[PDB]
Amino acid sequence: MQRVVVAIDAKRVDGEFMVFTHSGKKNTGILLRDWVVEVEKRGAGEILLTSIDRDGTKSGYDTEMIRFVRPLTTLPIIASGGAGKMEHFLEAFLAGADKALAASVFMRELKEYLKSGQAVVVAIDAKRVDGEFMVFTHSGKKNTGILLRDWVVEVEKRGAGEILLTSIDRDGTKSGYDTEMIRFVRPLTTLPIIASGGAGKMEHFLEAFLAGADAALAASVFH
Repeated sequence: MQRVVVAIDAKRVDGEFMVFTHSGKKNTGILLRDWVVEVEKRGAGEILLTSIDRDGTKSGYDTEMIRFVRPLTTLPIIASGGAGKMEHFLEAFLAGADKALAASVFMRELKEYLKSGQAVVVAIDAKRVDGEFMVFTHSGKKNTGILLRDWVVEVEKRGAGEILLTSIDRDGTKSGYDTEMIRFVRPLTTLPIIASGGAGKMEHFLEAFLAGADAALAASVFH
């Protein structure tokens, strides 16, 4: 509820966990240790902690990084990058992550087992295509031909605990969240929705919550 989520991407550099920007390409020179605190103090309510070392590998989550960060923050940590098997969610949860972000999918048992507070987050990226909301994969480059409407429903049916809903249309713009898309999606799913793509002012978060978002992601207005 009104959760502000901050995306932190990190990677090992000379045996240190360094924070990266620009899709994990730019070494900011800031230590993961320092940023995680600064972010909490700055007022984040959740951390999406992406391991650039694991991101798309199937080898499992970066449990080392997760354990590294756990002592440093009180915030819920969503682990990201590396998932390939259901146990990995257990593996990440054991390491201290409060949630895990499922790998790019192009779950009903774990959902039942979690009894609460811990969830699997599923990323859905969508875009306007001929006035239709379509799911895209591949950083918004590939249309899947599946309607957002249908996929949100499917995802929930298949036992996801939460949806990370990225608007390819707003992502990178700093012009505000895709409130239209948020509103389209909201009645379709009972899952918490983390809105993503578009933040540019503190006022933009308010708009997303109003549009029906439970949490709002920003990778921009911090890093």
